[PDB]
Amino acid sequence: MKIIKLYFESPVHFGEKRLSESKITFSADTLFSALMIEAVGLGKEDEFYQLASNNLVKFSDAFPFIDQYYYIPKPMFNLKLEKEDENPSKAFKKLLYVPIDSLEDYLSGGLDAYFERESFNLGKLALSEKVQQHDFKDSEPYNVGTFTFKENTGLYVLIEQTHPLLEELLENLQYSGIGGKRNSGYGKFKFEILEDSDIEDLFSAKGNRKILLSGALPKDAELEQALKNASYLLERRGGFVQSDTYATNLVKKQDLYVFKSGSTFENSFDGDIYQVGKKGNHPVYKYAKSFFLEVSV
RNA sequence: ACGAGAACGCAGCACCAGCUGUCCAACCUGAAGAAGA
Repeated sequence: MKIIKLYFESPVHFGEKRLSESKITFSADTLFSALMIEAVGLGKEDEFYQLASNNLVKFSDAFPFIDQYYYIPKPMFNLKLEKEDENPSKAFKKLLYVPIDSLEDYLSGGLDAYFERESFNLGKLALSEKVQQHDFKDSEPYNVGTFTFKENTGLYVLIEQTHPLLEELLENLQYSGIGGKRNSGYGKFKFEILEDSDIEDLFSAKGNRKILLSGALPKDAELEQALKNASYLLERRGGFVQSDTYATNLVKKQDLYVFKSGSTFENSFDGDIYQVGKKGNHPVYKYAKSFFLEVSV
């Protein structure tokens, strides 16, 4: 609908559990954490939480885009309707991201397996050997896993009904970086809200199977409804609370397990914004609302 | 309230030691002060 295209001017660290490795995309909870930190910066975190918790600003995570080819993580189809031909094997296993316009072609079969992966080339992971210099003690060598994008390549975020407050927050997020070592020379980007036309048709479509496009956790009421004929995958969303005004020390947060952003469901559920920091003096939130892409097998 | 925050790939270290721009080789060859002053 409103593809937010992020163009990075420096390698990024989007780490999953440790500093030595980086991954190529950031999730929607990472982006909501960044925007909430910005909103606390300019004093309107309450309105941002109200907007996001009232579904007025719901977004997917960051997917790759290459030369105006919007990519999506390989949807978790049950592949019950492809054993007749093609390769129902590890051929469709190294394939990580498929284009979002060619999903119905992929879903019905006929998309090349080998061709896509070499076609899908956006930069490469990098080592960044660093140290903590000590005058008389020994220096502390550490490395930061980073990732540099190509020239005409970056990440894109699906947002429904962009908001003036969200536009104000994304301007502030340009100059504070996104990702791991952003205060070091890594997090840096410029964005374009970039309304799009061939994409809004995919989300105005209909179909039996729904593709989850944001790492989401169902409410306790609809977990049973969503966990029926579903092909999902959990992932722990924890780590350390990034704030200088929380718990007067460096404390971890309650690990949250959410459905991955490639899972497929027959029942649409609306996730929740989860309180994962309670013992501290501000609400640490895990954005886990649901963003879907309905298809028909 | 971004698997986070904080963290110099940094410190010491002579592009240096030995080595004739030397050896051989002729500034050499060929050539009248006459003639009617």
